[PDB]
Amino acid sequence: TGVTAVVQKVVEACQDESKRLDLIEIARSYPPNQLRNMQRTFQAITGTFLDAFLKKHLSKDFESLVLMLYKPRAQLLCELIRGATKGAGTDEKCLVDVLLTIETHEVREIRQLYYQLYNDSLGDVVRKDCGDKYMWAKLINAVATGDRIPRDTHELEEDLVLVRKAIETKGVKKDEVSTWIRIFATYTRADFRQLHKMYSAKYNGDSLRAGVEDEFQGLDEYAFKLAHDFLYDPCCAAAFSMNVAFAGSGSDSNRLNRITAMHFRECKGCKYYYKKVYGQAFDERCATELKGVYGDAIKLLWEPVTVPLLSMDDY
Ligand SMILES: [Mg+2]
Repeated sequence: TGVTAVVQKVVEACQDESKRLDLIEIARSYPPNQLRNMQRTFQAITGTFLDAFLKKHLSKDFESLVLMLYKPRAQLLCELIRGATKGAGTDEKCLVDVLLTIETHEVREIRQLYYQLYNDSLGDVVRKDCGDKYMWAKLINAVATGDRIPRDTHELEEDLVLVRKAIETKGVKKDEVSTWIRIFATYTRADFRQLHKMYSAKYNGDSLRAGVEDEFQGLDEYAFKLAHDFLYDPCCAAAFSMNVAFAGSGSDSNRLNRITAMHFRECKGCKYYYKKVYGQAFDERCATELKGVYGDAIKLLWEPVTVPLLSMDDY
């Protein structure tokens, strides 16, 4: 039903703790543009801005999640890139998570919106935020400014030999930087999946992904694994990033929030791939790592929607 009912449901969800997950049900039930229109009309209807309302009632982690959900992906990605320098350091992890998981069809609208919102170029902003020293920064710069274009069996055969050589040498040699960056930053999904298969066919079952582990450590290693998994299959990349956010003693809520908010609408296989890859059900890991409404929110967002979306305009 219509905007009135949705705004009332939002208000009742903040005022009654048993209704908190209604905020998530709303995120999962309407197209992002309609949720954006709702949030943009919420202050005009109620007298109070949405975030102000949410902060009175919700935990920081849960309100932070909700505030990423009521907008299209392009808007969310621009705000996350901008916010990566809200401190006076750079959130490198956030920039890597974002720049490496943008589909080709989305790139132009995002670059345009970024300039439109903040009147700087996204490429310039990324280059300024990250420099060009580290492999992860070289990789995201090449993605931020570049394009992914098709190739023939011929170039893939040559690159196979080059990437095997890079994998085989200790350290990232001078002449190898070009190899890593060209493949991971400029291949299409189709060609990347072909190269992946050709590699294991040529090298007795060895994998490209295992090679990344050989060559890189720390954030380099995460960034190259993330680009690999995204190019191979986005639900793989989503499962991998969520598994990393859970790693160690506690968990990274800000990363759990953005990975979930950036990807939950596109990636229906995440929980399934998670279980396949890690051997533990996503919800079971969630149950150990997270508690209360915030935990249930993350599990619920990642649950594949199986019915058609509502329309707020259908009134
Ligand atoms: Mg090497």
